[PDB]
Amino acid sequence: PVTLTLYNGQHAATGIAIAKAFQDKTGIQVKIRKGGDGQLASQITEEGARSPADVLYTEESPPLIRLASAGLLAKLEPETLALVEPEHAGGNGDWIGITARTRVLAYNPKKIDEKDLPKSLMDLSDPSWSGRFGFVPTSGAFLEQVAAVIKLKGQEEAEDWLTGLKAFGSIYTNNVTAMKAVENGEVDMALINNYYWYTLKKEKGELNSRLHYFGNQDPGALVTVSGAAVLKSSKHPREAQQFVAFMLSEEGQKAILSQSAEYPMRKGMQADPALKPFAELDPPKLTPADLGEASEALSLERDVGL
Ligand SMILES: [Fe+3]
Repeated sequence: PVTLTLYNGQHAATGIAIAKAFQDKTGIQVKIRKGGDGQLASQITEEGARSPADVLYTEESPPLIRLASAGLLAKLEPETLALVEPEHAGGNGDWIGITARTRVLAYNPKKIDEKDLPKSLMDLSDPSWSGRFGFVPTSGAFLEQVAAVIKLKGQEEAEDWLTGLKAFGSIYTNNVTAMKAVENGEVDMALINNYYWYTLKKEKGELNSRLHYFGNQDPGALVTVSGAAVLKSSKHPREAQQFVAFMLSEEGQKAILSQSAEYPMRKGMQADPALKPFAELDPPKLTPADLGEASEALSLERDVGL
């Protein structure tokens, strides 16, 4: 008769799938509140000790870092933390990575050959790309991408870069519409996360668009971590801890990956071989903790007006 409340920043189908698999294993019912990572983080911030949320599940790590710094998250059970590499968990062990996603340049090969794509993410502020690419300034992983450009290239070059994106990029409300616009022939390329192509490929059967990976430790090769945590205010701590642990069990990871084409954070578990091999991503040397709350990046987004 215990009911957990899950605040789900991950994509709706993904949260529904993991919560269902946890219900089928344990008998515990999971009520879901779906929202944006930051929206939910702010909701928990204001509800504070009165929040009904038992577990929070996000697409990206800054909201977990933010909440962990506020003291709102519970220390996770050591057996749960032992399931991932330590750089994929909070430094104080009160949130844990569940899957990783990575930044891509989706493109339409009918409208641009692969050899003619930008060689670096930093190239997209050049005027020659004007009208040719989409990006998503409200996106949680885009915000991490900005943070990464600041850390790797410094504030002055990040500001110039993002000024160029505002001048020359095309704004999409979310990654789904950016991906569709590349597929539909409406924009030559777009910066999104890797898994969106696999969702559209499942729905339509075959696709015109293709994914380009910057690699080479480029700022654009960033890997970001979707994570989860138990709320310190939870009146069901044991059951909430079991839920997070189940998310990193083999069955839980598979249930998540059946809805999202992401990389498992469970040690020793491989992603679907249809993904670009994680080892070939060659991302910039940036951890979730390096990206932090992405506060400076958010400031830059607001200053530049995106
Ligand atoms: Fe997403």
